[PDB]
Amino acid sequence: MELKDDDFEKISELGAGNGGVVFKVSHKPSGLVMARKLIHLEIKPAIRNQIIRELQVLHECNSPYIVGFYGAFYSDGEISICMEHMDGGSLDQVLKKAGRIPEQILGKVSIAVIKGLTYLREKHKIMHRDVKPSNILVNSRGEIKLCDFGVSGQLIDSMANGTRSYMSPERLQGTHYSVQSDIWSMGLSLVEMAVGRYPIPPPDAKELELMFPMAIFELLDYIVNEPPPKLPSGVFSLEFQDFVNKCLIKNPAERADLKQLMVHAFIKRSDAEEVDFAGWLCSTIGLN
Amino acid sequence: MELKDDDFEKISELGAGNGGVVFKVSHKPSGLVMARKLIHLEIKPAIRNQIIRELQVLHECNSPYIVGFYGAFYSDGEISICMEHMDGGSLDQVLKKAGRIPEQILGKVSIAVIKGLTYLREKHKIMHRDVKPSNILVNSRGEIKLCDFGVSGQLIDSMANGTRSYMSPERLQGTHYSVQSDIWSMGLSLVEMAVGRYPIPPPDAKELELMFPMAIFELLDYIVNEPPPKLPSGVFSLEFQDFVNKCLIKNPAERADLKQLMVHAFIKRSDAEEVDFAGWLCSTIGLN
Ligand SMILES: Nc1ncnc2c1ncn2[C@@H]1O[C@H](COP(=O)(O)OP(=O)(O)OP(=O)(O)O)[C@@H](O)[C@H]1O
Ligand SMILES: Nc1ncnc2c1ncn2[C@@H]1O[C@H](COP(=O)(O)OP(=O)(O)OP(=O)(O)O)[C@@H](O)[C@H]1O
Ligand SMILES: O=C(NOCCO)c1cc(COCCO)c(F)c(F)c1Nc1ccc(I)cc1F
Ligand SMILES: O=C(NOCCO)c1cc(COCCO)c(F)c(F)c1Nc1ccc(I)cc1F
Ligand SMILES: [Mg+2]
Ligand SMILES: [Mg+2]
Repeated sequence: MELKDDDFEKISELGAGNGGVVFKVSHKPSGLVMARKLIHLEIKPAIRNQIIRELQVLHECNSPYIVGFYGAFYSDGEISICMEHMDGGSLDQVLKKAGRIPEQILGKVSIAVIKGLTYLREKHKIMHRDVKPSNILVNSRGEIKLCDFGVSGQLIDSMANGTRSYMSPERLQGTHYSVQSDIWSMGLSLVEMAVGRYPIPPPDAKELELMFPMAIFELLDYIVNEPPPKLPSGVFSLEFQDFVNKCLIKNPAERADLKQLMVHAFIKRSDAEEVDFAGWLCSTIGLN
Repeated sequence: MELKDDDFEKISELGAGNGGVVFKVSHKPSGLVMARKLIHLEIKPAIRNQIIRELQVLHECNSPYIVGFYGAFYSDGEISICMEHMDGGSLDQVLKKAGRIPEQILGKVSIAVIKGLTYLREKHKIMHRDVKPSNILVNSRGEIKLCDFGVSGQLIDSMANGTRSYMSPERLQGTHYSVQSDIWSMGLSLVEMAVGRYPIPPPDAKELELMFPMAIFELLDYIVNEPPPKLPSGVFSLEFQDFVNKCLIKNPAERADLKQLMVHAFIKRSDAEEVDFAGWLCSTIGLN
């Protein structure tokens, strides 16, 4: 059935970021609990209609590694995107509660990200464009899924316009970037989650012992002109270290792609491992 | 009297930016039309109360060059700042309608900015921190006034977190910036308004004849490492050119301060000039 503004009842606020709020809502005709994202854009009616039209391809984005979509519509000054409610929230929220995410859990995260990115590329011919811990959602069933990807060319354009960045060196410097940019973001996101803080500027000797704000030109100059961040040695396996190293190669053509990462030792190893992600999640965030 | 959420009725939406919406509202007990800015922050109750408390100093910020303040309060997830409604809107909106602002009008703009900044420094011991055309508001009485300055230390902190920047080279590179940073922003804002587009990267020969998007590392690298932008010669007086040159000196200690700019030839000249700013405004934006 068609979604409209009327038919929704607000339960609570799940969070907000830059240009969006997301509510936990009841869709009253169906009884279904959803996450309803509201994007406020001051744009002409014809552009707004193209955006809505282009979000309908989300009905066709069906994957265990992609957040379910129910519908998208416009109502007073706001574009609504209605999606599956993910009761574990995002990986940035889980990281705050966890302090630090176990390497084994990050093995399952990595698999799901690579698989979601692969699905988007293979089946929809698109890059994600916004990989970072807050765009990876989890639930009490142990599901790990991507949201907030570039499905709509016009919405990409209209959104265009930090104390931290997940954008690749090539994307920071110009228009010459593509699917490889997403690999860098994934790599950086994994280092942050492994280590328990945004990893740029690198943890010094003292910080590493103790666990185991930058101006924005300073930060972006670092990303482009300094060597990429790196997992600590000792605390993480050489497979994981090599995995994030291959994600964080500055030249995007020598950086590993999804095809290579899918057969990387670390993935093979994680693929094999018996991990109770669902139980880990619930304990750390207090679901059950 | 005290302002509360109840007592307000929404008339229309004046605009929105990064972290705020502003509505044209009727305060029903008084009959007064106001601009009510809503800032949504996910912050603990004790911080939120410090913010509200620190915004009360706006009751004490009374100046012909500062947007009037009526009150600030918190209600469901939102900090409200209620201010004087400026029926001419901001200088970014007027620039869109005008294409380009006459040098004589920019003389009056400059005077009002310098005087507002001086008032804030002299009487309140604060820097503005966010000078740019959208934070300079105008009205049909010919008034030009500053809003959106750093009155609250805690709100500054809580807000911390572009395809364009008005931030000085020193502020882009670190913590070593202060009131001089505002002078750079003013200078850059005046060049944008004079010329009719954000002036970085400089207009080439062909663009200048014809009137008379950058990656964000590219843009900020330009601001820090390349020579400052400059007014075209020919179309603008040497006084104006020298004025913006003195604002846009990269070293903030040799950059002119407010004291010097107040006695700069351009100001003396503009101070003397008979300009119908109110009539110019209304014609260009269609008020009367
Ligand atoms: N489908 C969902 N289910 C559960 N929680 C969600 C869902 N979508 C979003 N959220 C929560 O809402 C928050 C805000 O989402 P939003 O995408 O607007 O901002 P963001 O992604 O954190 O950051 P930014 O806007 O800066 O990119 C997310 O951090 C996430 O915690
Ligand atoms: N007191 C006011 N009277 C009339 N219009 C206003 C007033 N305050 C704000 N506005 C309008 O509301 C718009 C949005 O304000 P806001 O400060 O939220 O964003 P901004 O200043 O444009 O940009 P940003 O948030 O990116 O700094 C402004 O451009 C201005 O046009
Ligand atoms: O919301 C989005 N970004 O979040 C920024 C805080 O609003 C978003 C952005 C774009 C365009 O920008 C692409 C990145 O440059 C887009 F096309 C979307 F479809 C988006 N949303 C979205 C996508 C898939 C699902 I399943 C659920 C969603 F909500
Ligand atoms: O709103 C503000 N910024 O705008 C960004 C879109 O929300 C704003 C920000 C700060 C803190 O940040 C300082 C700059 O770094 C502050 F202290 C304010 F009082 C603000 N508002 C404000 C100030 C004076 C008047 I008169 C009316 C106002 F609305
Ligand atoms: Mg998001
Ligand atoms: Mg503003």
